[PDB]
Amino acid sequence: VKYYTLEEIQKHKDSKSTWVILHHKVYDLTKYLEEHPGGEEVLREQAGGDATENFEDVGHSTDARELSKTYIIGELHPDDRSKIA
Ligand code: HEM
Repeated sequence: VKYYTLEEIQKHKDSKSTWVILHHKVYDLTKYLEEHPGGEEVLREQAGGDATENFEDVGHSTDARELSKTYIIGELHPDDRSKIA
């Protein structure tokens, strides 16, 4: 797997590179950023951030499962990820 620093998602909080920490796994939905039927902001607004709950809360359908996976590159340092815990 590919472990990215929390610094990434951050700098990657723009359209160019839209990342979102999902279940200890960043989702490069850059291409599917404006394609998102829900909203392009809901993603960006909290892209680099953590939209895990904001992603699971909405309850993504299988259709997403395929995409999400397809739009997977790797996870972010889970060391700084558990900064809350
Ligand atoms: C890997 C990237 C993502 C994919 C492939 C994806 C895919 C989808 C798909 C197919 C829908 C179907 C309907 C549903 O799930 O209820 C959806 C809905 C939704 N997604 Fe995502 N999603 C992604 C990331 C996100 C993120 C990061 C957020 C939040 C920040 C988000 C928020 C939502 C919301 C709120 C809905 C339904 C809202 C509505 O249609 O008004 N999604 N997503």
